Amino acid sequence: MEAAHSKSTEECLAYFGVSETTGLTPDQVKRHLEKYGHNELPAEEGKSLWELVIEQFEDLLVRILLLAACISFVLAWFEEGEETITAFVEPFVILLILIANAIVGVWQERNAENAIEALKEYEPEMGKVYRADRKSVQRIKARDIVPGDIVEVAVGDKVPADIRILSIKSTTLRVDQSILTGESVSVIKHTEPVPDPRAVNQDKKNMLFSGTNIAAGKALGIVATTGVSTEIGKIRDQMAATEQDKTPLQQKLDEFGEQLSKVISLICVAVWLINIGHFNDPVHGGSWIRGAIYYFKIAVALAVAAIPEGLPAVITTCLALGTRRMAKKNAIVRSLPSVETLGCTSVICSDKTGTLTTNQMSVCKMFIIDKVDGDFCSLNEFSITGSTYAPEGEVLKNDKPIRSGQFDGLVELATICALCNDSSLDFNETKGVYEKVGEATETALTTLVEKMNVFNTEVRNLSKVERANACNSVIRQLMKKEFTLEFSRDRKSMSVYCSPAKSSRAAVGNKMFVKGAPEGVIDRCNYVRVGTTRVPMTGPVKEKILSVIKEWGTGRDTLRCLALATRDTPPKREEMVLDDSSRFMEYETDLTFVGVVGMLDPPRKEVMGSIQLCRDAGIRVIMITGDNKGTAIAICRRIGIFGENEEVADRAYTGREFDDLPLAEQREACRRACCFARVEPSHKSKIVEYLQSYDEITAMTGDGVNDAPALKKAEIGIAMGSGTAVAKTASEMVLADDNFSTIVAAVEEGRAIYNNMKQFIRYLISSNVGEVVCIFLTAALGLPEALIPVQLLWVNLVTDGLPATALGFNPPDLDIMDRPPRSPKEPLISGWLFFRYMAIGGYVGAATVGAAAWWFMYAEDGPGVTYHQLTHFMQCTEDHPHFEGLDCEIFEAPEPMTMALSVLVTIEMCNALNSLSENQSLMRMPPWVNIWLLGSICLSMSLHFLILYVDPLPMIFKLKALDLTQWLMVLKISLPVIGLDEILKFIARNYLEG
Ligand SMILES: CC(=O)C1=C(O)N2[C@@H](C1=O)[C@@H]1c3c[nH]c4cccc(c34)C[C@@H]1C2(C)C
Repeated sequence: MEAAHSKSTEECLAYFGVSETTGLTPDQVKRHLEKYGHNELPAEEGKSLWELVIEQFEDLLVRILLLAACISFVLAWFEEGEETITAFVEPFVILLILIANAIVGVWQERNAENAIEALKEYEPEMGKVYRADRKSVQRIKARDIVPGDIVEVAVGDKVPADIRILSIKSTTLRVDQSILTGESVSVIKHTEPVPDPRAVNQDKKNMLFSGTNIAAGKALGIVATTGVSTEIGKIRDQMAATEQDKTPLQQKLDEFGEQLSKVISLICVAVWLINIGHFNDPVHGGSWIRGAIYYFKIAVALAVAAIPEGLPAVITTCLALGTRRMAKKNAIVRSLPSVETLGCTSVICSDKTGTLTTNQMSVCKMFIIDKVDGDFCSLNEFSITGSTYAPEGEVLKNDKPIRSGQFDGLVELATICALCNDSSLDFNETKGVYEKVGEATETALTTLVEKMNVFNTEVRNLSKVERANACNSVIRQLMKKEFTLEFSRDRKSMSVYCSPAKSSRAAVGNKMFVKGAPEGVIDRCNYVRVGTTRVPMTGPVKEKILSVIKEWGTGRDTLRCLALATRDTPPKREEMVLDDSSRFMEYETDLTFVGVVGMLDPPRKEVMGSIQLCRDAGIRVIMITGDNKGTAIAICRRIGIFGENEEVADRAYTGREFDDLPLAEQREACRRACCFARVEPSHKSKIVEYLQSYDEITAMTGDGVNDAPALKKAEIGIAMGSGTAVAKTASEMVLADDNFSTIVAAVEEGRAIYNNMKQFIRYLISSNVGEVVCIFLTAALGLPEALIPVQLLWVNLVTDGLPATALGFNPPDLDIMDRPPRSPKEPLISGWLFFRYMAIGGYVGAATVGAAAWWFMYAEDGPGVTYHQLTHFMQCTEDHPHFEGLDCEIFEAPEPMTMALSVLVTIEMCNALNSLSENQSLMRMPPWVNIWLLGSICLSMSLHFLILYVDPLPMIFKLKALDLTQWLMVLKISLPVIGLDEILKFIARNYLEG
C-alpha cells in the first residue's frame, strides 16, 4: 500500500483488514510476510577477490604478456645450459609483474563504502508492534515487521518502516527527517490525510519514513510499505540500477591496449615473413629447432619491449600522491581514478545555501507603513548593520541612526519576530561567538529584535550571555504563547496564538502573529497597520508594498523577504482545531499587515572569483536553489553566473516550468540553463542525464539520501563535509569546507595531474618504441639479440619507473585554467606526438643496436669483425670467416648487451629531462626545475651500477661492467637525444603555432 498518505486512517485499516486495537494476527502475519518479504534491504554479494583478479586477466594486453610468460616457460625448460642458475627468472618475473599489477588494478574496490550499502546504517535492528497474540507491545526484529501491522514509536526511536500514522499519543509529534535532506529542523506530523496522490515526501505530513528518528513524542501507526518498497528502499534501487562508466582516461588506455595488442601481433608476423627466405635452406642442414626457438625468443622479447610494464604502478602512485595533494586544499577524493576525471569537469551544478553562500542569515532591511491617506501613501524603510548572529549592530533610516522604539509599527514588528519564532541565540564559551540555536531564518529574526530593542531595555549592563536573548525575553513577557500552527509550504506562512500576560478573566484581547512569504501573507490581509491605528488595505498601498519587495528581492540586494502580519480579532480558542494544518490558513485570515523584513544569505567571499576562474576554464556553472525564480536569477547575476543585463529568458527554470516542457525541450534546456529554482526530488538526476547526453563530465553537489541517486549518476558527485553519511559514500569527492571554490581548486589540480600523466605516459611509451625498434632491427638484420626481456623489464619497471613517477611533480602550466575542458574524445599520443615520439624511438632503436654492433666490430677488448657480416651468419656451421678460430660463443657475449643496455638507460635519463616540458627547451625550463626528477635519475643510474657489480645481479641480468672508454661511447651515442628533442620541440614552438 504505497498511497497510504492520501488514504484515510480508516481506509488503511480496511485495506489490510487489521484492527488498531489488536493488530494483525499470526495468520495475517505469515500471510503478509509471504507476500511482501522481510522488512530489509537486499544484501550485497561483492565481487570475489578471485573473480576480480580473474577479470583483470580479461584484458587483451595482460593476455599477450601472459602467453609470453608461457612461451618463456616452455623455452625455460626446453633449454640446455649452465645458466640454469637463472633459467627461470624470465618466465617467473614476467608472471610476477602480472600479479602485482592485477592487484594494483583491483586496489580500486577493496575499500570504498558505497551508498547502496551505507543505507543499512539507517534500518534499525528492532521495532515495536501490537499483535493479536497479546495485549502489550512486543519488540521484535525490524527485519520481521510487515505491511499492515501496528507499530509504536516514541522519542529516540528510529522508524523501522514506512508507516501511516493512526493516532498521536503525545501532544505533538516531531520527526528528524535529516537522513533524507540534511536539515536537522524536526518536522511536525498529523493524522489528517493528504489529498494529492502524487504528493512529495515533504508534504506527506502523516507518514513516518523508515530510517528517520522520533525527535519528540509518542505515536501509533499502521505500516504501509517495507523493504525496498519504502522511500529509502526506492532510493536504494535507483542506485543499484545506475551503471558506472569508465573514466575518460581508463577508456583511452583500454583502447590503447587494443591498438598496442594489434601492432605487437602484427610485428610477430612481419618478423616471420622477413625470415621466409629460410624456406630456401637445405633440409639436411641448419636446424628446424634453432629457428623455432629463435622466432619464439624474439617474439617474447618483442612483447616485453612493446608493453610498458611499469605504467600501472606509475599511474597508481601518481593518483595516490595526487589525492593527498587535493586534501591539503579540502577536497577529499574517495575514488583514485577520480583525481583524473576531475580535470575533465565541464559542468558544475552547485547548491546555493552553504556552498555558494555562507548560510549565515542576516536581516538588513525592513519597512512598515508610514501613512496612508487618499491615494497618497508612504512607507518607512530601514537598514540594519552587523551580518553576524551577534546582537551587535544598529538600526538606521536614511543612513542616519534612529531609535526603533520611537516607531509603533516597529514595536509590533519586533513583537511578532520574537513571538512568532522558534529559535534563539546562545553565546559560546570556547568559540567566544554567538551560535544560532535552530532555523537560520529565525535566528536572524531573534538577532534582529536584540538590535532593535523597541523597549529601550537597559542591556549594556548585562554580560555577553545575558544580553543574547535579553530583548527577546522581554517581549516574551508582554504575551503568552498559547500554541503555534507550524509552517507548511501549503500556505507558506506560520503563526502563534497569544494572549496578554497581565489578564485574569479577560475574554477579549488575544492576538495571532503571522509570518511568511509576502504573496500569501499579504493576500490574507484586509487591514494595514499605520502606527497603532489601522485602515483598510486599499489596492494602491498593496502595489506599493509588493513593489518594494520585488525590489529587495530582484535587485542587487538579493534579499529573502518575510511579510509580517497580525490577526487582531482572532477566532475563539474553542473554535480552532489544532490538528488539521489544512485549516491553519483559514485561521490566519482577516489579517492586518504590520511590516516586511528582508534578510541576506551572503555569497562566500571567494565565489565570484572561482566563478570567473570557471568562465575562463570554459566550465559552465549551474546553480540549484530554493529561492524563487526572481531572486534566483538575481543571485546568479550577483555572483557572476549571469551578466547584470544579459537576457536569461531561457537560461533559468523553476522545477515547475521544467516539468511543463516536453522531454525534448527539457534536454535543450539542460544545455543552456544555469539556474534552477524550486526543483523537484527527481530533477537533479534528470539534469545529470540530460547533461551526459551532451557528453559533458558533470559535477553535482548535494546531500542526504534524496540526492544520493543524482550524485551516483554524475561523473563527480560532490558531498559536503557536514553532509549525511550516505551522501558522502555516494560521492566521488567531499568538500571538507562545503565551499564552492574548493570544487574549482580541485578541477585545476586535476588539470595539472592529467597533463603530467600525459607527460610520463609519452615518456614511457616512447621508451617502448625504442626497444621494439631495437629488437625488430636485430631481427631484420640477423644480428645477435642486443637486449633481453629480463633487462627490458627492470628498465620499463624500475629504471624508467622512478623518473616517470618523478614527472608527477612537474610544474603546472600558468595558463592551465585559461583553456577549455579537455573533450573525452581527444586522444593521448597522436599527430605531432606520434612523429615526434616515433623518431625518438627510432633513434633509441638504432642507437642501441648500433652500440651492440659497435663493440662487436670497432672495440678493443672486442673481437673486431668490421664488415665481417654479423648478419650473413651467426650459424657458424662453416667457421670459414674464422679459419683458425675455435670460438663462436662471443656472439652472445655480455659486453655488447651491456653496451646496448647502458645506451638505453642513459638515453632514458636524458629524455626524462626532455620530458620536463612538452614543447619548452631546457634553456627556459632548467633540469633543477623539478628536484624530484633529478633525484630519481640518480637513484636509477646508481641502481644501474648495482646490477653491474653486486655478483648475483650482473650475471643474472647477463651484464658486465663497462670500461671508462666504453662508457665514453655510451654518452657519445646517448646525450645527442637531448639535441634531437630540442629540435622537435623547436619545430613545435615556431613552425607549429597557428
Ligand atoms: C594501454 C593499455 O590498454 C594498457 C597498458 O598499456 N597496460 C595495461 C593496459 O590495459 C596492461 C595491464 C593491466 N594490468 C596489468 C598488470 C600487469 C601488466 C600489465 C597490465 C600490462 C599492460 C600495461 C600496464 C602496459
